[PDB]
Amino acid sequence: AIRKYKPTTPGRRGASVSDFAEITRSTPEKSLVRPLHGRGGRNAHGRITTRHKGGGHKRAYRMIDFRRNDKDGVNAKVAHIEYDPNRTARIALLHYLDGEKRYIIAPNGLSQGDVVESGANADIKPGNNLPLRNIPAGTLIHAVELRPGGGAKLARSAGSSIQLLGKEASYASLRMPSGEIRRVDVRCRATVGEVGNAEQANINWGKAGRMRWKGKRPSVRGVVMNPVDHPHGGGEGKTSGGRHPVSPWGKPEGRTRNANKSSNKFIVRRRR
RNA sequence: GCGGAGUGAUCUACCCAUGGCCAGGGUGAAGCGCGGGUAAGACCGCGUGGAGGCCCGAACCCACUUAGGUUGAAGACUGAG
RNA sequence: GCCAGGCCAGUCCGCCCAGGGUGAGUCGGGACCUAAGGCGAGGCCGACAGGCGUAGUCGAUGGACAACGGGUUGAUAUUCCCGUACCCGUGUGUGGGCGCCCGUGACGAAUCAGCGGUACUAACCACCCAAAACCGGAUCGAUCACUCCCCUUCGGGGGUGUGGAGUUCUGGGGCUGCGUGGGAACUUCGCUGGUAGUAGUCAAGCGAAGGGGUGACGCAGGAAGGUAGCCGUACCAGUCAGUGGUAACACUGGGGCAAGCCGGUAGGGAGAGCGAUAGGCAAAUCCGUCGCUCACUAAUCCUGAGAGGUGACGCAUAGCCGGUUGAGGCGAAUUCGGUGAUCCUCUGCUGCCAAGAAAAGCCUCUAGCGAGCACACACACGGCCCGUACCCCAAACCGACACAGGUGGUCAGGUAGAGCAUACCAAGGCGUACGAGAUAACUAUGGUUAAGGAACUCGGCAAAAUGCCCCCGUAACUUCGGGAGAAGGGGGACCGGAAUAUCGUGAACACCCUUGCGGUGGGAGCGGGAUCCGGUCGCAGAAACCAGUGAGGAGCGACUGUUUACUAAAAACACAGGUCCGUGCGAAGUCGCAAGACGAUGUAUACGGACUGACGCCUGCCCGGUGCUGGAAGGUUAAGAGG
RNA sequence: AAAUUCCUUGUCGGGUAAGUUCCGACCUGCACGAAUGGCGUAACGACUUCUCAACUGUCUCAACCAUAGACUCGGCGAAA
RNA sequence: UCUGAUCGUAUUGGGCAUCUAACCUCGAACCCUGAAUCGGGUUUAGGGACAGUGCCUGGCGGGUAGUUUAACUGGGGCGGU
RNA sequence: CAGCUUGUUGGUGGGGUGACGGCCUACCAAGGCGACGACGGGUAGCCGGCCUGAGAGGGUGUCCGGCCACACUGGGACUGA
RNA sequence: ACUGCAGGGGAGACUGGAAUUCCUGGUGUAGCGGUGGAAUGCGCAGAUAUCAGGAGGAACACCGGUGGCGAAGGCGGGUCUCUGGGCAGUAACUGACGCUGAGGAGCGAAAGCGUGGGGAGCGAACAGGAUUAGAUACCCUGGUAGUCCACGCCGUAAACGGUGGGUACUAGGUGUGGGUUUCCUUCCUUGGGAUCCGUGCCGUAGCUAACGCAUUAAGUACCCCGCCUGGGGAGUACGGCC
RNA sequence: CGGGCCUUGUACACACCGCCCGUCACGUCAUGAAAGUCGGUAACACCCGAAGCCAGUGGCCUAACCCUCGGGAGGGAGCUGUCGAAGGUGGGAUCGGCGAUUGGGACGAAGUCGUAACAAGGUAGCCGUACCGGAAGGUGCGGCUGGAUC
RNA sequence: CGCGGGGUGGAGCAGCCUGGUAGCUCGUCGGGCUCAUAACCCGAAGGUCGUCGGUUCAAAUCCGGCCCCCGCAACCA
Ligand SMILES: [Mg+2]
Ligand SMILES: [Mg+2]
Ligand SMILES: [Mg+2]
Ligand SMILES: [Mg+2]
Ligand SMILES: [Mg+2]
Ligand SMILES: [Mg+2]
Ligand SMILES: [Mg+2]
Ligand SMILES: [Mg+2]
Ligand SMILES: [Mg+2]
Ligand SMILES: [Mg+2]
Ligand SMILES: [Mg+2]
Ligand SMILES: [Mg+2]
Ligand SMILES: [Mg+2]
Ligand SMILES: [Mg+2]
Ligand SMILES: [Mg+2]
Ligand SMILES: [Mg+2]
Ligand SMILES: [Mg+2]
Ligand SMILES: [Mg+2]
Ligand SMILES: [Mg+2]
Ligand SMILES: [Mg+2]
Ligand SMILES: [Mg+2]
Ligand SMILES: [Mg+2]
Ligand SMILES: [Mg+2]
Ligand SMILES: [Mg+2]
Ligand SMILES: [Mg+2]
Ligand SMILES: [Mg+2]
Ligand SMILES: [Mg+2]
Ligand SMILES: [Mg+2]
Ligand SMILES: [Mg+2]
Ligand SMILES: [Mg+2]
Ligand SMILES: [Mg+2]
Ligand SMILES: [Mg+2]
Ligand SMILES: [Mg+2]
Ligand SMILES: [Mg+2]
Ligand SMILES: [Mg+2]
Ligand SMILES: [Mg+2]
Ligand SMILES: [Mg+2]
Ligand SMILES: [Mg+2]
Ligand SMILES: [Mg+2]
Ligand SMILES: [Mg+2]
Ligand SMILES: [Mg+2]
Ligand SMILES: [Mg+2]
Ligand SMILES: [Mg+2]
Ligand SMILES: [Mg+2]
Ligand SMILES: [Mg+2]
Ligand SMILES: [Mg+2]
Ligand SMILES: [Mg+2]
Ligand SMILES: [Mg+2]
Ligand SMILES: [Mg+2]
Ligand SMILES: [Mg+2]
Ligand SMILES: [Mg+2]
Ligand SMILES: [Mg+2]
Ligand SMILES: [Mg+2]
Ligand SMILES: [Mg+2]
Ligand SMILES: [Mg+2]
Ligand SMILES: [Mg+2]
Ligand SMILES: [Mg+2]
Ligand SMILES: [Mg+2]
Ligand SMILES: [Mg+2]
Ligand SMILES: [Mg+2]
Ligand SMILES: [Mg+2]
Ligand SMILES: [Mg+2]
Ligand SMILES: [Mg+2]
Ligand SMILES: [Mg+2]
Ligand SMILES: [Mg+2]
Ligand SMILES: [Mg+2]
Ligand SMILES: [Mg+2]
Ligand SMILES: [Mg+2]
Ligand SMILES: [Mg+2]
Ligand SMILES: [Mg+2]
Ligand SMILES: [Mg+2]
Ligand SMILES: [Mg+2]
Ligand SMILES: [Mg+2]
Ligand SMILES: [Mg+2]
Ligand SMILES: [Mg+2]
Ligand SMILES: [Mg+2]
Ligand SMILES: [Mg+2]
Ligand SMILES: [Mg+2]
Ligand SMILES: [Mg+2]
Ligand SMILES: [Mg+2]
Ligand SMILES: [Mg+2]
Ligand SMILES: [Mg+2]
Ligand SMILES: [Mg+2]
Ligand SMILES: [Mg+2]
Ligand SMILES: [Mg+2]
Ligand SMILES: [Mg+2]
Ligand SMILES: [Mg+2]
Ligand SMILES: [Mg+2]
Ligand SMILES: [Mg+2]
Ligand SMILES: [Mg+2]
Ligand SMILES: [Mg+2]
Ligand SMILES: [Mg+2]
Ligand SMILES: [Mg+2]
Ligand SMILES: [Mg+2]
Ligand SMILES: [Mg+2]
Ligand SMILES: [Mg+2]
Ligand SMILES: [Mg+2]
Ligand SMILES: [Mg+2]
Ligand SMILES: [Mg+2]
Ligand SMILES: [Mg+2]
Ligand SMILES: [Mg+2]
Ligand SMILES: [Mg+2]
Ligand SMILES: [Mg+2]
Ligand SMILES: [Mg+2]
Ligand SMILES: [Mg+2]
Ligand SMILES: [Mg+2]
Ligand SMILES: [Mg+2]
Ligand SMILES: [Mg+2]
Ligand SMILES: [Mg+2]
Ligand SMILES: [Mg+2]
Ligand SMILES: [Mg+2]
Ligand SMILES: [Mg+2]
Ligand SMILES: [Mg+2]
Ligand SMILES: [Mg+2]
Ligand SMILES: [Mg+2]
Ligand SMILES: [Mg+2]
Ligand SMILES: [Mg+2]
Ligand SMILES: [Mg+2]
Ligand SMILES: [Mg+2]
Ligand SMILES: [Mg+2]
Ligand SMILES: [Mg+2]
Ligand SMILES: [Mg+2]
Ligand SMILES: [Mg+2]
Ligand SMILES: [Mg+2]
Ligand SMILES: [Mg+2]
Ligand SMILES: [Mg+2]
Ligand SMILES: [Mg+2]
Ligand SMILES: [Mg+2]
Ligand SMILES: [Mg+2]
Ligand SMILES: [Mg+2]
Ligand SMILES: [Mg+2]
Ligand SMILES: [Mg+2]
Ligand SMILES: [Mg+2]
Ligand SMILES: [Mg+2]
Ligand SMILES: [Mg+2]
Ligand SMILES: [Mg+2]
Ligand SMILES: [Mg+2]
Ligand SMILES: [Mg+2]
Ligand SMILES: [Mg+2]
Ligand SMILES: [Mg+2]
Ligand SMILES: [Mg+2]
Ligand SMILES: [Mg+2]
Ligand SMILES: [Mg+2]
Ligand SMILES: [Mg+2]
Ligand SMILES: [Mg+2]
Repeated sequence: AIRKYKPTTPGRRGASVSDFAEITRSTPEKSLVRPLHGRGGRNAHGRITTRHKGGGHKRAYRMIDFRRNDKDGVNAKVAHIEYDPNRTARIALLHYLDGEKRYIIAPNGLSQGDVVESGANADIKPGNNLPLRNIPAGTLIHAVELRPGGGAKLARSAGSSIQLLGKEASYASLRMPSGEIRRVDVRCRATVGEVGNAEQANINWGKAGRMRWKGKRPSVRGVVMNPVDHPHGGGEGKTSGGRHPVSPWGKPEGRTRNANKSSNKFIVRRRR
């Protein structure tokens, strides 16, 4: 699934790339495409709020359907598996029997041509979308909602899944990819299966220019700055920072979650 | 030098949208064909193909060395590399 | 014009004075469209000042949209004039065509009477249970009343059999009900006659709200087919350049012309009918989706460079006449090849990953409007605002200067050459603003140098050297790609011959045919390249200009990259790779008092921060100190409560 | 004995006619040391450093030629 | 009768649990709306007297700010005073 | 010591020799040798014989006899049966 | 070839329960743990113990053996899917198609290596305690890689029967696994006999230096292959291949 | 503590007051690596190329043969060309010697440190592998009996 | 050179600013245990407290002077 380049140049020695063997129809669906423009990590004030962003190839947004609420009982057929520059997972184009086109995140094992169902009366097969009440415990799911009707938020990256632990009264227990136990309403929805393209994390980008294409600008270590620029700056030779490590704005390392956040009631165990 | 209120990104730093430009040579990746090899394979030899922060080299962009300039042709340049 | 300016002078001038000079339906912009971004009705937020933003409206560097060739002035010309085109709108005629009322064809319901659903379901049936109650068996316990038996301190145990409230298991009736499915009607449904072909609808044209399609998009790489251009050439018109030859093809010049329209080639691209319809907020014959029949190699349609015709009975031109050297008049031939694009077919094709605007415009669908419309020809008209002179790699711009600096795009000839390098030239420009002399030292910029050859110097700094095409040949080491143009060598000019198809490109005259912009053979003329053999010349054949020095051992950084504009380009920064910490989602983090924003139209294989810095082998011990993470037994500790 | 070693031109070997630099070692580490990473490493470098071939006015040791100044004449005509 | 432990009313305080109606929701639908991912209102789905905010109060706080950091001295620094 | 070979392997026409022959040459074809050890490295004149041994074997090549090679080192031809 | 037969032979997918550890909650109070004896350690902030619920990984008690299958290494929770070999019977078919096998290729315990995941228990390294003259150990308390999974590499073991493969022949006795088979066919006995293929013990001839082997040869013979030539140096250096 | 009988293991027989392993220190011998350095051998590519054969040319010389008496034929000297030994240049291959320093090996006396193996050798031992440790070795995983147990 | 720390039994270390009494481990000697040696056990012994010169009734101790040893600094041109 990962193809390795031959060491023809210094910049392709250890590099690797997807084989793109799951991809059909290398062009997108014209009516589901909206424009994007880069922002260079600049907010509404025009200032850099996120460093190390900018440059990179031009992209077009593809409308992914994260609700899957209005087509319960209407079946769909997978037409194409396509490339998507906005996420690590591939996306599937669905032809609903009523004649509507939609993108969903392609699960693992959703070859072109398979049929896909939604609603409480759907089989437990990869690509089906059900309320959590209807999914048996011990099942791998993805694209889970945090609130009923809020859209899929959890387990959308490539290779991700959520393991449904159990349903007690009106709450389901989930083990999320980070490994922490959360509790959600059983009226939330999820798609059955694991997100595909699970091998993409083994890609070795060979050179700096390849990351510039994906839109990351170079990152300067704070220890080779001047004291005016970073708390780690200064020194005659090279140093380790003359103090305990801190952020560029002087914040020390440590937990940054709000201690009295309103969602603590839904967190069973913090990640390890 | 300190404070208050304003002016500046037509220079320069970075970013955003939209256009344009890069003579001529060389090398020969993946893939794909053919033949060999086998039970099938790996693998091998040829073709095709034209990859690459690839090579030599004008425009173009730089500024490493040296000589000249140093009340300059020029408040940072010229010649030769 | 000449007293300032111009680095001298000046009769000249980008200087000074007066007058004149810029002509657009089509060029570049607006009146058309939107991108990043700006402003922003209400709005939200903010003590005030104000911040941000929705609807909206601006905003090209992009999209859409109609003109070419010649002539003319001292100064403008795709603008004026001539010839020939194209685009939008207006009016008036002529002609046929389709419409409404009319009429007219197509479609076409609706009420009330005949059966099942047994759909509905009072009851009923099948099933299990409380199978209620109750009749009543067995199991357990220290109660317990009767009778058989016993000790005593006189109150009860045991032998306790029976039952009593009896625990439990559990036998039968299982009425009454639970539940399911069959399951009475009226009530909902459909069929036939049936209101009746009745009500009603549709059938000119426009539709711009709204739906849909298109518009609509990356980078790299060619090939094939063409054309511009360029070089020859039939043919035409001329020359004798006072030199040894040269009298006509020996030499010189010409050997032309657009948009538009016609045309449909090379090359590309495309299934069509019928039905149904949850979707495209309403609707839809459109789009989407599904199904059937046929075709599926084809036919047909679209598209499309080029060739060809017209444009052109015109314009232009070599030259010749007359010629204040100004304006004028006449004006020949114009065929066939080669080479060849950065241009065109091509918004195509192939490959790749990094996955490559929007809106208008155009087309279509219906909502709707609708009694008059659409069409052909002819004629006559309307085509608005701004720019247009001149410089524009510069003496007219940015540099205080008529300043060796800087300034985006388009075009771009010949011979040699791989080439937009380089040399010399064409078209066309220019000699640019102090000069004239003179063999001083010395400085600068170039050139040559006997013998030696780094002895110079901090240091081979600078210079010298190598350098091209073709052919042999090429090491350690290696991450198997490299190193490598390693190193080191050999050939190179001209003439003749092989050589008349030597070979390879294109392919004229002449050979068939589904007759065409067709095919096959054919090989002319015109160009390309290499070899072998023989000869000739010089000191030298890469000929001038142009054009790698190579090898070896260490250190640092893996590598390409970036940096102190103006003394530091590096061993510094970055980098792919690694590890740790944080973050469960208007997340963490950052900008903001806040709202709001970015993160991200992302979701732990993700994002932020920290350190290390390709790859290989590895990364040992210490938790005492200070941080970080967790905990809460104890000690100390604020306001508040208490008083 | 190091981009780290003061003593110090440590000592031994190699290279040179002669080597405070260079290469290989020794360990007596003033004061190396494992992600402020340790030790290596093919390729790469207008990096630093040492050696060789070729070549040369860098040098022994200079000489000559041409041009722009300098110098002379006419014009204009500053500066610290 | 320290009455230590215990009774029933008060009264209020402290946890603890539940509720919904304040309040919250960048969950959803509809309307203002003709064009609206803003805003507001209506309904619903949740959370919930918590959170957020005001006043008071303790901690932490080179993130930022204002400042201080002696003199003598056979120059100053180090030493000493 | 695992790949060696381009007059190399074969053919045709010529040349050359006392004689066949890539012995030589022009052209044509693409063969030839190799694990039964090609190519390479080490050593060595070979034999009748001699020494040993029950024999088979092992060692050896000196006197004598046969053959080969050479004549200071390398190359070349001439004269001649 | 047909018909039967036995089997932890192999691969994949799903799935079960006991137990250990941890987490949550209840009860509960001062010890637990460990040894030759102790200490380190855990706990009093509520441990060990006990009860209920949950998570997760690994190994599969009884069956179970001396027994089975596989070329060897190896193979046992269950079910399903796919798949290899063996034996017996028949004698239907082919008609010597056989054996061995230099080089070569494939498979090949464990440890180890790479990339990714997982991690209960165990446990190199490491730390503390104890013992000891010392204790880089044995014993104790912890504990990382690893052990597990996917996909590759590695190619070695006292990889052993310390016994290469094929074939024929040479007393028996006695167990056990898989068939077939008359007769005694009920003597129900699933006993006896006969025959074929395994796997053990004991024993004659024969062999052996002896120990022992002995129809499963280390006996009697034939075919092919590998290997040995005193002990060290040394399965090491150099060269090469991976 | 000592003794007796039987049985078991043994690498002991000077008979456990036995045998025996590995570092370290001193000495000797042989050998591997090493910046580099000194020799030998056989080739290869190219440059230059003597003699000589062969092939050409050959105005200079030439008795026999021919002649029309001028010469002709034929020959030679010289010259050119292929091949060509020796030599030169270059990059490799291969066989040895030395080499500061460094790795192990063997043998030495009556040196130092432990006690790994042989008995259940005092923790059964060996095999493969990995990590660790002054050293014999230890520990983990798997294996074997060439060990024990009822 | 400046500054601050040290010198105690054969060796490694306490005791010292507190002036009145020098101790611990290993070592050494003798005795046990052993065939003998280690290891183990028992009993002992051993010191001008770097020198000198001061305060003091009294100094290892307090203070100055020299001697060795160690550590930290010797900087700006
Ligand atoms: Mg702003
Ligand atoms: Mg970042
Ligand atoms: Mg960085
Ligand atoms: Mg810095
Ligand atoms: Mg700054
Ligand atoms: Mg700071
Ligand atoms: Mg710092
Ligand atoms: Mg620093
Ligand atoms: Mg430092
Ligand atoms: Mg660090
Ligand atoms: Mg100011
Ligand atoms: Mg501003
Ligand atoms: Mg190029
Ligand atoms: Mg290929
Ligand atoms: Mg490049
Ligand atoms: Mg270049
Ligand atoms: Mg430029
Ligand atoms: Mg720069
Ligand atoms: Mg200079
Ligand atoms: Mg000067
Ligand atoms: Mg310069
Ligand atoms: Mg330059
Ligand atoms: Mg004047
Ligand atoms: Mg003047
Ligand atoms: Mg307002
Ligand atoms: Mg605004
Ligand atoms: Mg806007
Ligand atoms: Mg506009
Ligand atoms: Mg524009
Ligand atoms: Mg003009
Ligand atoms: Mg006109
Ligand atoms: Mg698009
Ligand atoms: Mg072409
Ligand atoms: Mg003449
Ligand atoms: Mg002509
Ligand atoms: Mg349709
Ligand atoms: Mg035409
Ligand atoms: Mg104009
Ligand atoms: Mg003009
Ligand atoms: Mg202009
Ligand atoms: Mg100017
Ligand atoms: Mg200028
Ligand atoms: Mg040119
Ligand atoms: Mg040029
Ligand atoms: Mg010129
Ligand atoms: Mg003069
Ligand atoms: Mg010279
Ligand atoms: Mg010379
Ligand atoms: Mg030199
Ligand atoms: Mg010198
Ligand atoms: Mg000198
Ligand atoms: Mg130089
Ligand atoms: Mg030069
Ligand atoms: Mg070369
Ligand atoms: Mg090289
Ligand atoms: Mg000559
Ligand atoms: Mg070159
Ligand atoms: Mg080194
Ligand atoms: Mg150095
Ligand atoms: Mg670098
Ligand atoms: Mg490194
Ligand atoms: Mg480069
Ligand atoms: Mg600078
Ligand atoms: Mg540089
Ligand atoms: Mg510089
Ligand atoms: Mg930097
Ligand atoms: Mg936040
Ligand atoms: Mg993490
Ligand atoms: Mg960190
Ligand atoms: Mg770094
Ligand atoms: Mg990084
Ligand atoms: Mg580093
Ligand atoms: Mg570390
Ligand atoms: Mg610590
Ligand atoms: Mg700590
Ligand atoms: Mg701690
Ligand atoms: Mg804390
Ligand atoms: Mg050293
Ligand atoms: Mg150092
Ligand atoms: Mg030195
Ligand atoms: Mg030198
Ligand atoms: Mg030097
Ligand atoms: Mg050195
Ligand atoms: Mg360091
Ligand atoms: Mg570190
Ligand atoms: Mg290093
Ligand atoms: Mg660079
Ligand atoms: Mg550099
Ligand atoms: Mg003068
Ligand atoms: Mg509150
Ligand atoms: Mg509060
Ligand atoms: Mg602070
Ligand atoms: Mg401050
Ligand atoms: Mg102040
Ligand atoms: Mg002072
Ligand atoms: Mg002083
Ligand atoms: Mg030949
Ligand atoms: Mg022949
Ligand atoms: Mg010999
Ligand atoms: Mg014999
Ligand atoms: Mg000879
Ligand atoms: Mg002699
Ligand atoms: Mg000779
Ligand atoms: Mg004779
Ligand atoms: Mg002869
Ligand atoms: Mg498996
Ligand atoms: Mg656990
Ligand atoms: Mg508990
Ligand atoms: Mg418990
Ligand atoms: Mg037969
Ligand atoms: Mg075999
Ligand atoms: Mg074999
Ligand atoms: Mg294998
Ligand atoms: Mg393993
Ligand atoms: Mg592993
Ligand atoms: Mg490891
Ligand atoms: Mg792993
Ligand atoms: Mg354990
Ligand atoms: Mg342990
Ligand atoms: Mg320990
Ligand atoms: Mg073996
Ligand atoms: Mg085994
Ligand atoms: Mg063996
Ligand atoms: Mg056998
Ligand atoms: Mg046998
Ligand atoms: Mg048997
Ligand atoms: Mg024997
Ligand atoms: Mg036996
Ligand atoms: Mg035997
Ligand atoms: Mg070995
Ligand atoms: Mg080796
Ligand atoms: Mg007796
Ligand atoms: Mg014995
Ligand atoms: Mg020795
Ligand atoms: Mg050696
Ligand atoms: Mg000759
Ligand atoms: Mg040596
Ligand atoms: Mg042992
Ligand atoms: Mg022992
Ligand atoms: Mg022991
Ligand atoms: Mg033992
Ligand atoms: Mg250990
Ligand atoms: Mg072991
Ligand atoms: Mg074991
Ligand atoms: Mg300094």
